[PDB]
Amino acid sequence: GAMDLYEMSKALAVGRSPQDIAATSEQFIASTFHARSQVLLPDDNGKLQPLTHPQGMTPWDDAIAQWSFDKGLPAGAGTDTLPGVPYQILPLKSGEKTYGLVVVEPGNLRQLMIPEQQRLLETFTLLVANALERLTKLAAAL
Amino acid sequence: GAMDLYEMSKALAVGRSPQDIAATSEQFIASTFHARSQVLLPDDNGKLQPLTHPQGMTPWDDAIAQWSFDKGLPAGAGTDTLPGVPYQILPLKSGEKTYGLVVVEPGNLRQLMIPEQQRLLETFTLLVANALERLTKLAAAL
Repeated sequence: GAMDLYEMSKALAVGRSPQDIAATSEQFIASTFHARSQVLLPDDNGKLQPLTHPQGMTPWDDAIAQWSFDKGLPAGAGTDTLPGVPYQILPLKSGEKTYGLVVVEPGNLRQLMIPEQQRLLETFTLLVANALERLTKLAAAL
Repeated sequence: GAMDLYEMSKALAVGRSPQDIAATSEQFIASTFHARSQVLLPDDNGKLQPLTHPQGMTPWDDAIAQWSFDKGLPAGAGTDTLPGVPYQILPLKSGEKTYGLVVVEPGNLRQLMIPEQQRLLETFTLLVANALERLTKLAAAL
């Protein structure tokens, strides 16, 4: 919806931990895009977590997810890497830096892949990345 | 343009000071929205600076700008406060917190006030606010 980005922005603004941000991002991306989603965040070694998938989502390839994060490039539907899977693997990027990934598995892939929807989803991932960037840089400072 | 938000996001990501962010924001808002713009930032006392206007912009009311910042509400064209002026005064807000303002004076006010353009401009102000929030919170931490 028209107001969802603004509403998510308010919810992200008060997130206090990466988990808060991940939960908020999943809530909003799941409702606005009629999808199940999972945010993956790098650990101390730059390895994405969780390695498990939630009930209701199709398992994705963990190594291709790691590739997406490492290269800051999308994979899955809409790309030439795993073009046939029923989900998207999207980097959460601010500038050239990737702070995490979101895996998005829509109830209706043709609906998610409508270009206007893709452009909206890109804006959502930017706002999520900004929140992750803020929390990571603040934690490091402190 | 379609790609301007993403491009501004990349430029904001590498901003190192509020002045960097202000300059970037003015560059992009001015080009994407065919407008002149000025970002105003609070000083130590929460008073907006600069108090002067650049060549090429109509002078705005400094106290109404301060009102907009203090209340986190827009003024100028499109609002019931100074509805007749040829510019907008927009808070740069992340969540409930306002980090600054942007004054936007378009070459063609009817074009700027097209609702789709307003919705795009709102997204721009969100990204700018996020950058200001990041820099302010980091400076405070350090």
